[PDB]
Amino acid sequence: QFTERALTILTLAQKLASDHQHPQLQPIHILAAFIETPEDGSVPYLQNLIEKGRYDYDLFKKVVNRNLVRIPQQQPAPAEITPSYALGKVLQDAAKIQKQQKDSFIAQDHILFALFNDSSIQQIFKEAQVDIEAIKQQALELRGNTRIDSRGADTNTPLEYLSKYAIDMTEQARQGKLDPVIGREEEIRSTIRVLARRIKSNPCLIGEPGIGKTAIIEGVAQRIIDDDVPTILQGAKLFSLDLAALTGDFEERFKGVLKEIEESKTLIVLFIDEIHMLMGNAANILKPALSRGQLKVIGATTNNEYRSIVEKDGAFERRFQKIEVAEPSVRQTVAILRGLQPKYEIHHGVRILDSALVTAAQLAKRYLPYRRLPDSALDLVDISCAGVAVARDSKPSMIQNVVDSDTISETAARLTGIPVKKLSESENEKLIHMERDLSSEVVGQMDAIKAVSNAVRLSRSGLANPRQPASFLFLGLSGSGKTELAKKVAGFLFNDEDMMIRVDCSELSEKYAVSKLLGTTDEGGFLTNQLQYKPYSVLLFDEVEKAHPDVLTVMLQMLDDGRITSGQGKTIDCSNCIVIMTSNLGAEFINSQQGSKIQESTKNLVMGAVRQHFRPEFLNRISSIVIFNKLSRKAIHKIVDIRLKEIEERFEQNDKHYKLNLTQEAKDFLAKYGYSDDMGARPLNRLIQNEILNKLALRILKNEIKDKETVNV
Amino acid sequence: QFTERALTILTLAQKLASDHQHPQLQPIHILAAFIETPEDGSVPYLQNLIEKGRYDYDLFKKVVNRNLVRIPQQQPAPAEITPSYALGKVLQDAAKIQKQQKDSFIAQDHILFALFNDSSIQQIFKEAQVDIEAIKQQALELRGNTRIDSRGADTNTPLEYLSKYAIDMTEQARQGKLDPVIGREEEIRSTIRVLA
Amino acid sequence: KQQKDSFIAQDHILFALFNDSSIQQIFKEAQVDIEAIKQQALELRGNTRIDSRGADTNTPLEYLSKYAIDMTEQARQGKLDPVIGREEEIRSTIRVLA
Amino acid sequence: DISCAGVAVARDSKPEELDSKERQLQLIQVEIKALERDEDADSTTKDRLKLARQKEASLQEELEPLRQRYN
Ligand SMILES: Nc1ncnc2c1ncn2[C@@H]1O[C@H](COP(=O)(O)OP(=O)(O)OP(=O)(O)O)[C@@H](O)[C@H]1O
Ligand SMILES: Nc1ncnc2c1ncn2[C@@H]1O[C@H](COP(=O)(O)OP(=O)(O)OP(=O)(O)O)[C@@H](O)[C@H]1O
Repeated sequence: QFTERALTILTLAQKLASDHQHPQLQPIHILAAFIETPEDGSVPYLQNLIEKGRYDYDLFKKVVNRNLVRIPQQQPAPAEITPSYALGKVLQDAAKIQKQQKDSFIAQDHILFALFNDSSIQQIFKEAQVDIEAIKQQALELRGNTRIDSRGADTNTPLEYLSKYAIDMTEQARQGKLDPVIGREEEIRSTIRVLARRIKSNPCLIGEPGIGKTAIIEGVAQRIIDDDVPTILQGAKLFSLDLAALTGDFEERFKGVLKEIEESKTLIVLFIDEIHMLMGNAANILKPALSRGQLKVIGATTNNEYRSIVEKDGAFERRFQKIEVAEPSVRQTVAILRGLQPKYEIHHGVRILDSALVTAAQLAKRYLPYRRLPDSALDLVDISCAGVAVARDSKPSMIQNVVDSDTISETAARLTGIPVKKLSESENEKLIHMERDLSSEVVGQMDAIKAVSNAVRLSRSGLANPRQPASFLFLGLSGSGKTELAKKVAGFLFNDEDMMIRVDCSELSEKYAVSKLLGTTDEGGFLTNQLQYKPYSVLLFDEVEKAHPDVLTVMLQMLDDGRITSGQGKTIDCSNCIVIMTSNLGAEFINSQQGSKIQESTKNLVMGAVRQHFRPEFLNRISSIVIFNKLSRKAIHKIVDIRLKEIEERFEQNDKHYKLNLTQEAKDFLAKYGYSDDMGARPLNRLIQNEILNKLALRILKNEIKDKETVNV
Repeated sequence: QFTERALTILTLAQKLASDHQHPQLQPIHILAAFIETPEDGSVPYLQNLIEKGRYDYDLFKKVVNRNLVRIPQQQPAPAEITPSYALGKVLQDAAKIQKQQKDSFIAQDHILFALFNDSSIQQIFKEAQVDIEAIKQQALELRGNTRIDSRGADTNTPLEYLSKYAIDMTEQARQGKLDPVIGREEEIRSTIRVLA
Repeated sequence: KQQKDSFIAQDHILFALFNDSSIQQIFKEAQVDIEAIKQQALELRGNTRIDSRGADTNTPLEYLSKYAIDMTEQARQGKLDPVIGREEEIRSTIRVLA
Repeated sequence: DISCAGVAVARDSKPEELDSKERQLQLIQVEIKALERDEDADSTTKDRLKLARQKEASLQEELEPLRQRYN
């Protein structure tokens, strides 16, 4: 039976016979119904079955221009009020070729197919078109199996189906639309390598989003239109799915392409983005036909996405090769950064200095966890582009070239902040002065600090395995810098308080591999999240001495490789991560520091304890273990003052401008009552406000303090 | 007042009769002025309500200048000097469909519309402008919402009811109709930034 | 084509037989030309019977297709690969049917 | 088959070694471009432009003769 778009074809010739008020349904109505507009946009028109197959229709278009208009006048009601079986035998008569394309019901050409019998101007110059086979011929010769039922423009587009969802950038290549690619070359060649196998030509590309996985396809196709596509491969061209709404459940449409491209004679390729569809319920789609062994197909993913369906399946695996896409090098970035460098600055009507370009690639490489310098650099760039180009655009211009700095800096400032660190000194002088920097926090443990400052350089220069943590287990008490130190650490290192990340073993006696994010069975993402939020980071564990067989055993991986697996299966870099461990074990021996005990002696004395509490392997990834020992007034009162230093931070700083007085006795009193042997004046610290702030807040309440009015005890 | 878009053609139609310096403004003139070239950038060719309504202009592209070259030549000042109320009515006559099709000003269809009598090949073989037959037909095809207000853009379904689902505030902007938000450019700082 | 087929089956030959295979006379035993065959070919196969094989659908049948498929003919068609070495292995698998 | 590919790959198109040379060619040739584009005392024509033009002259030779094996 007819297509609904044949009905829509019918609609037009009728709508013609409606608007142009033809009193009956005649042979020649359906050409205007056929022709969309003078375009070949109708499968009947020019690229059509007709012109190329046997004779040009544009002629029989050019002439029927009148035939359309030679219809007589009507009055309002009667126009085309009849089905006109003279024409309307095609209601039955069109059933000729409907199935013979291996189909269901009648189509545009196919109703027309019976029209060469029915609808035609068969005359001295016979206007009847492609004659015996030629229609059916060209019905097959153009697409063919051109329609099924009612769905999609009846003999849509110049050809048939696909081309709606068929997307080819070899065009855009040969159209120049495509970005040149870099450095995925033999990677492509490996993808290319995928392609020869009678067993599996079908790749899958594992790796981070935004890495270029689709942009990969460029060079794929680019080298294809370069005819770096090899012999077998040359015949194919670019095609890949642009996921269409099915518009009940129309995957038949998406089934449509399948044999279509299958019939299409290997002229193209199939690439598939990411969800290679696992529906929660459509399940096998194309999969068996996909499993047939024709139908070249490309996969791409990152780990867990790959881990989604195929782990069930394995047939994808059975039907594919998975191929990791390595996050490209910074210079891979830097290089292909320059690729659209001219572009985006011209996109943004500006100029660039590679100075920034590398600089972001330098800097930003660390600082966007989620997105990828494989893009984010550029993403910074467009970002870098605009606002300054905006500072050009409506008015805020002479700056056209990207500044190095602000384009990173200000944007980094836009991105995060505290440029001054991110501004100049990179990787290095921080180190030399790190200790003397860190010497701020609490004196003593300086060696450890040095060792830290050492180990962080062990953490650098890649001498120590660039895949490996920085392994730090600390001894002391509350107040002692397991208490503290991390605060400085990333604040020094990552310039943050929160790259420091809190973990308590007391929480974890048994199963926390459960809440580590186990394999979903209810989402334990925390640890993962902790990095998955925060990749360049500092890892504080608490009660580490009580670390239980569970938590410690992943500590091993944490100890290992500078990488962290998940329960969902993702592994996650620990290398750029810093690990921090509360250990109070030798608290005895720590307490013995009353004797100001020979450290190593008491360390050795301690060691056995910790040596007991931990298998060596643990101990033997540990990059150091140190006490946080006895405190000197020298230390103390300064450390005291340290908070006293920063009192202002909101107060005299971001609020009050309060002009500070302290009596040294009080400054000592601080130590005096306040310093706790075991816990320090860290308890008094909590107290401080009481004896300090409220004491002032009192005056604040009073107003005996006006700004700078200050009286203390 | 006439539609600018219409008047854009109209004065260009006055310009049309000026280039060959026609003696008079007469029905078959703007049949050339309606069309820069067959591009739907000139709608009167294909996108015209007639090619879809009645008379396709493809080969009917042929005859328009054929007349305006065969007009008796004139000199500059008498060119576009006259409405020639035979044509000069189209000024007013364009206001006839604005009622049947429900419009207010005089638009590209209307300037076109009025012409539907003699602007043509009117003969035994008449390649011409049907009177109500092409437009009221296809002035719904085109558009369907003829009213464009006192100030408006192309009056032929600009994006298919683009102003009937989304207000333009740049109206009210250009119209100055909303209290400009404040401390908001740093937001905008994002926006424009967000854009490019 | 209206039987929606690449090949011409035993319903299709009879389909043409609807004229000279008939008694079309004063008392007409014709053969129903279009109406009855089609929808009863909509009963019996469909496009489902593309064609290109041996032929099987006599009496109550004309199915064993779609999911039903065989590679034996395909092997006689040489559609597939000569195996090795699982012979006596197959000898078992074979002898299982016994 | 993968080997059969890898050969064909090489055999499929220009022998990796050829395209490897094609590759490294493409590497700096675009790099050297952007360098002098701006007024610089450091990244300008001084350093890498001289570096590349020799570095490009290093492996440029074998290509067409080793392509002449295909000829
Ligand atoms: N090698 C490359 N050559 C050219 N452009 C690239 C390259 N890598 C990335 N891009 C650019 O990155 C943008 C999109 O990145 P892309 O989507 O390819 O990353 P992705 O890992 O493929 O994420 P997706 O899942 O969408 O494929 C495009 O503008 C593209 O031009
Ligand atoms: N090494 C140190 N570096 C910086 N501040 C220190 C240090 N030692 C003591 N302090 C003081 O202690 C304050 C912070 O104490 P902190 O929050 O680190 O204790 P904690 O985090 O509760 O850990 P714990 O329970 O093991 O003591 C600082 O503001 C400072 O005044």
